[PDB]
Amino acid sequence: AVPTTRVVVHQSAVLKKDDVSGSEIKPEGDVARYKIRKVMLSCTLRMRPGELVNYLIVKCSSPIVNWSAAFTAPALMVKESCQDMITIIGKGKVESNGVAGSDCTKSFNKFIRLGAGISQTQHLYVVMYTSEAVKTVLEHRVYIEV
Amino acid sequence: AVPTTRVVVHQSAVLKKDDVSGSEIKPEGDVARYKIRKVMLSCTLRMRPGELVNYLIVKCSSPIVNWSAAFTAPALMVKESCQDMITIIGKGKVESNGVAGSDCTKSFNKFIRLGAGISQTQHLYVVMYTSEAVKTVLEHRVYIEV
Amino acid sequence: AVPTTRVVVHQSAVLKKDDVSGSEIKPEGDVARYKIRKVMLSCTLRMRPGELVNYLIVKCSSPIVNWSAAFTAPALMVKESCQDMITIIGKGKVESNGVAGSDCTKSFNKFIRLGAGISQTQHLYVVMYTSEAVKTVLEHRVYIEV
Amino acid sequence: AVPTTRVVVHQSAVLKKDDVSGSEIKPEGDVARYKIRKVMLSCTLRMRPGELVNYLIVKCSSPIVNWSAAFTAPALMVKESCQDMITIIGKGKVESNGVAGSDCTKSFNKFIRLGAGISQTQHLYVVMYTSEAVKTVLEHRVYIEV
Amino acid sequence: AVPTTRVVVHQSAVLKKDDVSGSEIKPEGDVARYKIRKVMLSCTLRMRPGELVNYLIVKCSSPIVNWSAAFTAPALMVKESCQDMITIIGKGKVESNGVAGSDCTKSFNKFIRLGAGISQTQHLYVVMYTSEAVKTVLEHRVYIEV
Amino acid sequence: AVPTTRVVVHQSAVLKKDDVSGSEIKPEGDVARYKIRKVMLSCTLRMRPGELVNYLIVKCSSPIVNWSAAFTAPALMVKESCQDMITIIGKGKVESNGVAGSDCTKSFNKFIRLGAGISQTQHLYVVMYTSEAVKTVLEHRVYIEV
Amino acid sequence: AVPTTRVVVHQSAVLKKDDVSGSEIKPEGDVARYKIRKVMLSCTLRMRPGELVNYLIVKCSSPIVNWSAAFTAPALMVKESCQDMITIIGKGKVESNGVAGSDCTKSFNKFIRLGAGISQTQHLYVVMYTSEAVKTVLEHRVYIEV
Amino acid sequence: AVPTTRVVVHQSAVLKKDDVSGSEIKPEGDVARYKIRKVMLSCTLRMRPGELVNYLIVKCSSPIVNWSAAFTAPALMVKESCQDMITIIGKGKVESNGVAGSDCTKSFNKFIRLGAGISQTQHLYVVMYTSEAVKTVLEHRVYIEV
Repeated sequence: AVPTTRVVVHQSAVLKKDDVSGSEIKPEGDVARYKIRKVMLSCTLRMRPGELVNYLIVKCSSPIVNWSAAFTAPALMVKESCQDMITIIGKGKVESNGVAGSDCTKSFNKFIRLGAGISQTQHLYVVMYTSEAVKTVLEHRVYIEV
Repeated sequence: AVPTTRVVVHQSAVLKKDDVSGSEIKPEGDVARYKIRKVMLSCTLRMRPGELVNYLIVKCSSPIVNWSAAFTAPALMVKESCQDMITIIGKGKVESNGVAGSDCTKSFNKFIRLGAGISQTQHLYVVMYTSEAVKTVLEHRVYIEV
Repeated sequence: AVPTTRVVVHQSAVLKKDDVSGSEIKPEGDVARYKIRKVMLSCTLRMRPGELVNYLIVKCSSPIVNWSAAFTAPALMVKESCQDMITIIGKGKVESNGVAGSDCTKSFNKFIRLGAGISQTQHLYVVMYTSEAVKTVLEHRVYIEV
Repeated sequence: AVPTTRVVVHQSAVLKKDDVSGSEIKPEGDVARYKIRKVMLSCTLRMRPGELVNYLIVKCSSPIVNWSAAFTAPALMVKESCQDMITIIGKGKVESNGVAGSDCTKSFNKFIRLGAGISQTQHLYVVMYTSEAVKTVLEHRVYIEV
Repeated sequence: AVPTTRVVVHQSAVLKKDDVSGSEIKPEGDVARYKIRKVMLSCTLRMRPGELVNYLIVKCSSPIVNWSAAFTAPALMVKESCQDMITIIGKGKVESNGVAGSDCTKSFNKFIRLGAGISQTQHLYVVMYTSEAVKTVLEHRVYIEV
Repeated sequence: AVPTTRVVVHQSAVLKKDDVSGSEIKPEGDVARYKIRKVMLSCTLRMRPGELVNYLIVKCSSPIVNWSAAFTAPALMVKESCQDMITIIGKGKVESNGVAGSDCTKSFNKFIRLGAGISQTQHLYVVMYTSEAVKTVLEHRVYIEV
Repeated sequence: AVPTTRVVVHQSAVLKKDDVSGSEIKPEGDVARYKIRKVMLSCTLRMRPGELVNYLIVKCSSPIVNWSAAFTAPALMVKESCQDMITIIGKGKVESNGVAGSDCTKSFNKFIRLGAGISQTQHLYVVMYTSEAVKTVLEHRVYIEV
Repeated sequence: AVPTTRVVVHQSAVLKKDDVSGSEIKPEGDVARYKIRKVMLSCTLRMRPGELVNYLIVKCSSPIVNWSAAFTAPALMVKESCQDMITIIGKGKVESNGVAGSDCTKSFNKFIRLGAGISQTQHLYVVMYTSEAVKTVLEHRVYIEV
């Protein structure tokens, strides 16, 4: 009975080799006071044809500026300093099984069902460690309550 | 007890690189007044060996002319302008893990079970975002009630 | 328990003889992300004293630009092209039983109870076919959930 | 579960003073093999401002050519020759309470719910006795099963 | 299981200003020995545009010749001399809200359901007091058991 | 509740002595997408007054061109090559007990009740082996669901 | 308790680019009067390293000579002419994700459990559309009742 | 109710071709007296694009120095000398389906749920047999009770 709206926000990010990098998935700012219930994210990263992109999808309050200081580099393990600060709700890994120099274009889709919502003060993040310079076009349809 | 007929319509489409492009799946026009209950679509796209084809299968009334204005480009997210206009019932993604310059020929099959039918005034669409020029030969066996 | 607000929007329209003409009833734009639950519309059309105003109140997604291409002229029948596109929830007819040249001022009121709401992506319309140039002052108190 | 379609057919008829005149309400001929379940007819007759239009809505097989030989003139009574031939399912009367010489434009609407359908071999008729030359624009949305 | 027949008898009567005037509704005489169960009468009186026609529908044995001596003039009250002689089963009133000198044509319809029949020895009457010279075309479909 | 239609198709066939000959019973082609539920066939063969006409009524998919290669000559036995291809649902035999040279005119009627319908892709056949040149006028009222 | 025998029949077929081609899976002919209950087929097609082999496994009576006239080319959709003639019981698709010019050797295995058997008059087919010249070595262990 | 802590320890190991090599997964030594309940390990081995890494995850007391003397070389089978000494709780295999000389970077993730804990005297090991020189960056989030 709550008035739901499924808004779509995209986020383009060209990121370097070992950069653990996170993007907040949230409505476009013109909707404040929301409450994210479901997220359908589909990030289609163009990447080098031998490497991998290990992604995590984490609910946390207190928005994280530095990413390497909260997630470990070669695969996204939540460090114990931000252990209970950061709650993992999504995982995954996109490996490029392609050719020598023809860069692949692989996508991960994930339909996260957030239990008891994520408000505008909390932050739903998608963080990723790649192994080459990738060209993520990460967009997401959030299912907010406003 | 309703008189069912499983008709087969094919649709060839050579489409360019970032073209979000949709085809209506429907009987051949000689059958008006139908009611699509099940669709078995099998699109065998010949495509470049590094790219992907992200497809959506959407039930909507009010036939969509412009596709980029209703679905986002790099993966098919239903924009909030056409949010409740367009109902997603099928998803998927076909990635080309092949060679440098030998173009692959990959197919997606999908047996959509449409709840409470899709009449001739509604429109069942299959829309797809590719990442290179693909040669889709999308055909489909619909299971109409006439 | 949902925070309700009853906002009032007016819409003045002087429309010609056989013009099937529709106005969207919606909040004033400063409230996006609403959900219309009840509408009390009261349109007081000043009209010529021999004619009639046949009105329909229709819930539809996909906002209709051309009105004659979706509703028939002499009384508002939903054409079969937009058959399941357009859902009728209100009807009525205001006839002018007056004098030779003294133009009457007659009003229709309608308290539509919209089942399961009408969001900001759907469009609640009031469409009307008149038979002379009328001077509708159609205002409406919507009962949105924001 | 039967595939329903709501088609709209209009019928313009300018008819003279005491002409008992009937129009078959049926789909447009391009749909044969139908089965009419519901009819929403709305006839907006422009008429002289002192007279009346007494209409009947009758289900009958065996399509009636001569109308005065089956219905009585000053109000539509089914004559005993066609007594069980013709089944009344709708009645009504539109009186013009207007001015001396300013012709009114009055409409009757009727949502007939036909029990157990009306097939294409039966004929649903709307017959009317007027008392002046009227300009009926009788249209109707039938709810056929094909 | 009784053999029913719905016969139609019309009765034209041009009657003067304050004439309380009654017509027997009955089959055409070629059917004796009937038993009237239902009557659908529809009298379309053309009348002067300021006056009224107050009608009563009365079951009585002993056919009434003089009408003013059994019903009062300005509205049809059954006088106490013929109090239990005359049983009222239908009432009504047709008022002419029209113009100065353009005579209206207004009709009353009444579907009387006679309890336990009216035989050919009883008399079902429709009596009316007008207030100007009217041009009643009173016809009726009776539902006799023969 | 399915819209039924009882259409009548006739088929004239003058066939020779030992010709096992079959006619498809089906609607006239203007109705595609049907579903035959009941068939009332009545074939009135004029025949020589000493011979017999042994007929079979068979439901089969895959329309049979050659008849002797599926049914045996002197009485219609379904050969084992088309054993499960052809399902017998009607039998019979019309013998001519007449005169030396006065050719009789004998008819067989059969009201086949097809279980779970026969669609337009299946074929209901009536096949017959005669013993002289007969003049069959085989007509049939099918009871299709369209 | 029925005497079962699991016989093995192989079928070598080198077939061209867009050839929809079908092989009957059946015992070797020395066993007539069988009843196929289970089939374990394993076809190891050597094929070009970019293409696909879309196969269908279909139970039908009336053995099909022409394959393109019953199945559509780019993916095996059963055409509506042979709609109820041909019953699909197995599907699948073998894609070659290999190298430029080193031809792969990929196999599909399928253990079809045929409900209520397939006799020697019916025909169990495996039909396949390839996209290059393939070298199928399709063999199958059928589980007949004789 | 036991005080849980999820600590993250990484272990980099560049290991040669047929080296069965094991790493103890354990907290960093500053936490003694722990009790490992859950382990989320994610090892992202960069490896040659034709080979495989077969890994085992084994709970054992008595820390193993020599690895080839407890696990067999070409796939990790627990030898019968250390049969009940070593308890397997995790398995898996990472194959490199890539290119000629472009080394892939593939990861295995495993969320081991250790029944009744693993204390600091026991040793949870992850052992792996590769087939080329790999560059494992094996890190792990253990879920200890201190």
